[PDB]
Amino acid sequence: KVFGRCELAAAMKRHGLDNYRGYSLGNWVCAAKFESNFNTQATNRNTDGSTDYGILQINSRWWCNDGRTPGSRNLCNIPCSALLSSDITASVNCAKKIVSDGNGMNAWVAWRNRCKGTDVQAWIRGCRL
Ligand SMILES: [Cl-]
Ligand SMILES: [Cl-]
Ligand SMILES: [Cl-]
Ligand SMILES: [Cl-]
Ligand code: NA
Ligand code: NA
Repeated sequence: KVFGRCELAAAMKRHGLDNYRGYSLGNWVCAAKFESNFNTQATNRNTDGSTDYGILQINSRWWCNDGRTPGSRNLCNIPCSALLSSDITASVNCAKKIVSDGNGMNAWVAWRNRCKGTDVQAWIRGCRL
């Protein structure tokens, strides 16, 4: 599913991401924009052989099982395919674990490089939330 901007903001808020670990909703929408262009089915292979899945491009190296990432973990206890669903519950619940792991949203390199420090509230501007 390819979400609209305000549609995704609303879904993320319904699933408890607004101000989660102190990160306002616009941070999460901005991260999703540059990780996946709001497409739940996005996948990308990393140079190390791991793969990133879903709206927030969560990595099979640590967070989900795809059966093809040697030496990896599955800390969210989900198949990576669950991160591709039109229902964002699995991605949100796993993102909550990731952002709590010590480095906040810096875990998402695209957030650090493209969202951090910017006017992220623009990403939810005008949305009925
Ligand atoms: Cl957009
Ligand atoms: Cl915001
Ligand atoms: Cl594996
Ligand atoms: Cl933080
Ligand atoms: Na990525
Ligand atoms: Na894994």
